[PDB]
Amino acid sequence: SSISNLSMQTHAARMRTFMYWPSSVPVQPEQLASAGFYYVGRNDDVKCFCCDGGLRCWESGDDPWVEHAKWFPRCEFLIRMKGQEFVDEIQGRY
Ligand SMILES: CC[C@H](NC)C(=O)N[C@H](C(=O)N1C[C@H]2CCCN2C[C@H]1C(=O)N[C@@H]1CCOc2ccccc21)C1CCCCC1
Ligand SMILES: [Zn+2]
Repeated sequence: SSISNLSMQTHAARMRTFMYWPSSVPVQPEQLASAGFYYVGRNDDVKCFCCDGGLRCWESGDDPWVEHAKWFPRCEFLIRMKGQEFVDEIQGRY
């Protein structure tokens, strides 16, 4: 109900969106899909199925989980998978 994109709540559905993911991008679909993200079909742009947070310009060593907590800390999917303690840790850096 509060989920932004219901058709993207499964990991499998999120993985299917990466068919046209440019292989030049250093961050892999598995890492993104695990962290709630699916590809929206432009550039390297992804969104979270739950909170609708959008991220782009992925560089090597970027951790989608950490980016999720940094920019979109009140996402329910993030809080339930990784825990509020994790979200507080990341927020405590920046
Ligand atoms: C994702 C990790 C990446 N590491 C270099 C990163 O930090 N990306 C930033 C990023 O993705 N951001 C930045 C933060 C600052 C305030 C909120 N922003 C969220 C995110 C972003 O720019 N998202 C855009 C906003 C417009 O809507 C969409 C839609 C889909 C995908 C991305 C976005 C930003 C970096 C500078 C160049 C543009 C991208
Ligand atoms: Zn989210």
